[PDB]
Amino acid sequence: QGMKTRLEQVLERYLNGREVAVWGVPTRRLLRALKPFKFHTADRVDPQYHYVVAVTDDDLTDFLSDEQSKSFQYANDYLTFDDEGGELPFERMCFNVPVGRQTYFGDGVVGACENGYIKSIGQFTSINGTAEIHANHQLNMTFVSDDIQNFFNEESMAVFQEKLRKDPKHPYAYSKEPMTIGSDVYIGAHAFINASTVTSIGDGAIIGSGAVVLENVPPFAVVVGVPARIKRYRFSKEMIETLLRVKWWDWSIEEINENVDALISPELFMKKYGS
Amino acid sequence: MKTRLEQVLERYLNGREVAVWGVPTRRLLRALKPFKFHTADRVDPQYHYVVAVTDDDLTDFLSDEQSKSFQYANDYLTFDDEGGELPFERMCFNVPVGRQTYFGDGVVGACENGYIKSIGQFTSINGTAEIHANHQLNMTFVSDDIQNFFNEESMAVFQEKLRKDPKHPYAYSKEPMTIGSDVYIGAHAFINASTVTSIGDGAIIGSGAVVLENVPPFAVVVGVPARIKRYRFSKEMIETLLRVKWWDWSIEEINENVDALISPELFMKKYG
Amino acid sequence: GMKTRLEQVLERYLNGREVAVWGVPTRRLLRALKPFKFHTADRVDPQYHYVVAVTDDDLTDFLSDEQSKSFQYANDYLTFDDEGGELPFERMCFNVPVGRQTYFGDGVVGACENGYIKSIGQFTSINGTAEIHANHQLNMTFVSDDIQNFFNEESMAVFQEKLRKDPKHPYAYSKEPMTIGSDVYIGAHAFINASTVTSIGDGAIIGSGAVVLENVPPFAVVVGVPARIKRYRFSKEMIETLLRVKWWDWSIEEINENVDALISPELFMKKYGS
Ligand SMILES: CN[C@@H]1[C@@H](O)[C@@H](O[C@@H]2[C@@H](O)[C@H](O[C@H]3O[C@H](CN)CC[C@H]3N)[C@@H](N)C[C@H]2N)OC[C@]1(C)O
Ligand SMILES: CN[C@@H]1[C@@H](O)[C@@H](O[C@@H]2[C@@H](O)[C@H](O[C@H]3O[C@H](CN)CC[C@H]3N)[C@@H](N)C[C@H]2N)OC[C@]1(C)O
Ligand SMILES: CN[C@@H]1[C@@H](O)[C@@H](O[C@@H]2[C@@H](O)[C@H](O[C@H]3O[C@H](CN)CC[C@H]3N)[C@@H](N)C[C@H]2N)OC[C@]1(C)O
Ligand SMILES: [Cl-]
Ligand SMILES: [Mg+2]
Ligand SMILES: [Mg+2]
Repeated sequence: QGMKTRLEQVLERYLNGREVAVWGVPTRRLLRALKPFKFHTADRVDPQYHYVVAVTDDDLTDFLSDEQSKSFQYANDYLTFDDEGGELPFERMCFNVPVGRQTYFGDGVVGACENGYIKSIGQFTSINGTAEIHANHQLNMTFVSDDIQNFFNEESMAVFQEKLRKDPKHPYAYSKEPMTIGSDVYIGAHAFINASTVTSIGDGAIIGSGAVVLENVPPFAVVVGVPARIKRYRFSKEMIETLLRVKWWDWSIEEINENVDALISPELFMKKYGS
Repeated sequence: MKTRLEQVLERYLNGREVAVWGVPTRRLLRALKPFKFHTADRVDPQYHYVVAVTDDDLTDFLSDEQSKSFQYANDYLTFDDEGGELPFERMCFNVPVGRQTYFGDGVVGACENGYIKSIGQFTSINGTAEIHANHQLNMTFVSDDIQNFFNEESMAVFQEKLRKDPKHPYAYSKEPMTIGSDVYIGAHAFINASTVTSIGDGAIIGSGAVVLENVPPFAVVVGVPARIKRYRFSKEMIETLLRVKWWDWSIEEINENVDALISPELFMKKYG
Repeated sequence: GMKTRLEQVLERYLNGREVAVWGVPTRRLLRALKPFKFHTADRVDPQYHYVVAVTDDDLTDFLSDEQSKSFQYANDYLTFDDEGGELPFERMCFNVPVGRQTYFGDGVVGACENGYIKSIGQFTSINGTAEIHANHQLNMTFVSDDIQNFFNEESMAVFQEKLRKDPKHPYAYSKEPMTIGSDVYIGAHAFINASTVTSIGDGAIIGSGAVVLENVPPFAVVVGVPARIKRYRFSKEMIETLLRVKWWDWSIEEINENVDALISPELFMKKYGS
């Protein structure tokens, strides 16, 4: 019966006894998510009394164009409802998928979370909204269709599903681990990652615009092309091992600011933590 | 022409009232004009046919306790899903589309633009696939909307040269393309409507492929531009498949012969 | 504030009529319509009404309706949710000049709003799925941008200072916004990198799927990932003539008087080539 929306996860932490002020045309899905909370359609809004929910990105453009929005802080005081992959200051869940802090993605990757193709997405990871993650259909039967199964009776379905589960090429991502997407990852526009054949986008990996990723991407590799190939690595092997031990992406806010100089300068990072 | 929803209601509404689940639109109210309808409150499949307006509306309906007795297509549909699969052969802007065949808004647009002659049965097209034609490449300009400034005589001269162009700008002077049955087309794939007339039965078009020429039956093509990497089956089994046309079988026949559909070795034994 | 496409068109063509809204209104639309008299469309007449279709789907509904028969595009009707749609006059898109008969989709509107685009020329055709984005910084320990939401004032200043000095222009810092020329074509799923591109030359053709990482010369055709020059549309001498003549700045009268040279490059060179 429908898991927790991003908006509900935010309102549970930040509403703080205010009323939700809906900026835009309310939808069936929004009204259901708002049932636990006091809400009304927005007119004059004040962050002391109101939490502003823009329904669509279009409504958010309008809200942020309004003089009233000046005193509203992102996430703390306002959000967009139709933004399930939007970044948040806290770790959360997108369907059954853990998502780290300040990590964002778009509708294709939200769907991949819904489909079970993703195990988790790390911290401080930036995924262009047009990136896509999908699986392969079966390639070892007479047909390649999936929706033919809407015509299968109980006995036919059983035989079909049995064969799918034994296929070592993992059609529909069967019999494989869902993919882990690391921290400090960047994925470009129109990139594609194949969920039948990829289990790992390593920490720090960069996926170029338009890349077609068919196998795992090592940590801090930069991959480009159709099919994607490793073009370079962001850092030396010694610094990659250092990054994988330090895991700055799990630091507290205090520590991130404490060490902003090492985050900004790789040379300083190596002097401090490379031992 | 008739929307997907109107085709479905003509088949299955069976004298019920349409219960609109979500905010109604101009397009929806026009599609519902010959039918009785009301905004949904309490619904029951004996009295109501539920129309979720958007995909998000459908998510909310299918999460609701009231949806348990509603069967897909027989009792509910999404209005904004012109490319959605159906258990019967339908029309998409008077493009014939086979059973259990789905595609995204780009291919819906290609149907509306006249680029597609028909789409076969059991064909799976990822929602981000695109089908577009080329502009003219043999004039001083490549713009199309410059024509909004052409008077009647200039327009006629422009239109006549486009018609004579062997490279088929805007898919002029060529057949709209046939997309076969049991076809798979992956994400961000592109098919050029100026230069493609046939995606053969059984073809597989890889994610990101840019298809500039016809794809033979059961060819697997990948790359920019798309090249044949392999065929799915031997020449002998392709000939058998193109005769048998299992994609035209009844539901009874599909279940009767599920073993041949699961196992290509058994299909060849049985039919080849 | 900045004027929507609709507001600019109404200021030009409304001519004292009343706006007849066709479709479910939005908060964006109602704000744009505040200077004007408007009502929900019922019976409409282009002598009396200017029809605003809210969505593309609303427009399809309106144009299928018998009442639309005498309505002329732009002069009498428009789609609100079509900020990159073509117009017969030069307009602004989020304070970016856009030439006549030039269209583009929501990715390029976004790039206008983000400050990535200086101007877009006349008679330019950009597929709806084209994208224009910048690079993140590539010279620090992290590639994330939204880590900066955790930066205090001191940390943010140190971060912004390095970004400003980066010669590779992360987030399009310290570079000119890009000019997109006239009579340009940009295909489906094309990508143009705003960190490293300042010019798409007049006449350029960017093929579908192309990933454009550097300037595209005038009348060059580029394809692939990354994008490379496939061919030029015309000879060097004709390119030089086209850049002199600038037919894309001609009046409607000049376009029609010279349609033979616009259709035939040979005739263009005969009339304008030295
Ligand atoms: C669902 N809506 C999202 C939309 O909200 C927005 O998401 C932004 C994303 O574009 C930003 O980042 C992008 O744009 C920045 C300039 N604004 C420069 C850095 C770039 N990666 C992230 N920092 C925050 C997301 N909420 O753009 C992508 C999208 C998919 O349209
Ligand atoms: C208009 N909405 C459609 C949306 O309903 C959906 O369409 C699905 C399509 O993704 C499914 O298939 C896809 O996803 C499956 C797991 N859910 C695995 C197989 C894969 N091809 C088809 N079986 C049915 C369509 N109606 O995804 C594409 C879309 C364009 O967003
Ligand atoms: C915001 N809506 C726009 C939508 O209006 C439409 O835009 C068309 C564009 O596709 C047309 O052109 C395209 O389609 C033509 C057949 N219709 C063939 C030529 C091709 N470049 C331009 N001539 C006019 C724009 N308003 O398609 C793209 C879009 C992004 O969906
Ligand atoms: Cl936007
Ligand atoms: Mg038969
Ligand atoms: Mg004169």
